[PDB]
Amino acid sequence: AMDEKKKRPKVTVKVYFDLRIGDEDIGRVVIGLFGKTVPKTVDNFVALATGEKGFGYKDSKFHRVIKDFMIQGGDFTRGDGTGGKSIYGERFPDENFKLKHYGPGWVSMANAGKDTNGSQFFITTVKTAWLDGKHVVFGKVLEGMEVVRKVETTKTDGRDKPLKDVTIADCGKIEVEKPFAIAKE
Ligand SMILES: [Zn+2]
Ligand SMILES: [Zn+2]
Repeated sequence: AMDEKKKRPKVTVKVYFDLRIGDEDIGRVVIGLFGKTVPKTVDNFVALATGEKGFGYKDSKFHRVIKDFMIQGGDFTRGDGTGGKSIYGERFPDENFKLKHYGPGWVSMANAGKDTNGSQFFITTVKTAWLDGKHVVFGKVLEGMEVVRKVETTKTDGRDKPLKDVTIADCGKIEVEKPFAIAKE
C-alpha cells in the first residue's frame, strides 16, 4: 500500500557514532532525529554529539547492554549510569510522548522517573512498548543497525556491563538537506 494517510515523523538532522569494542573499531551508526516532533530533545542530543558546549558524547561508553532489549550510553561525566547532564541543566522535562518505541533501532532518553532527562539515552534492539509514555523517543537508527547488534551481543557481567568497554570513538552532526518521513516501525 502507498500509506498516504499514515502519520509519520520527519528526520530533520542526523548524528553519527563511530563505535569501538575494546580497541577494535566496529563501524558507524547513523541516527535520524525528529527535530519537528521533539526539538528540545533533539537539540540536546545534537549539541552533545558535536561537543559544542564543552562537554559531550565523544569517547563515552555504553555502560549497560541488555541482549534482546537495548544498549544504553551517554554518561560522559561518570561512565556508570550515575552521571551526565543536558545542555539545559542536569535534568529537563519530558518534552512529549508523541513517538513510541516502535521496533528495533529507536532512540530514546534514559531516565530515573518523570522529567529527569539528562544526556543518557538508549537504542532499542526490539520493540520496547512497555517504555511508551515513560521515555521520550527522539530518533531512529537509519544506518549501522548491524553495528548496534555487535554491541547488543557483546559479553556482559551480571550488572549488564560490557566486559570490554564499548565506546563512541567519534561522533558529530550530519545535516539533512530535505527532511524526510520514515515509517513507525
Ligand atoms: Zn589490541
Ligand atoms: Zn523508565
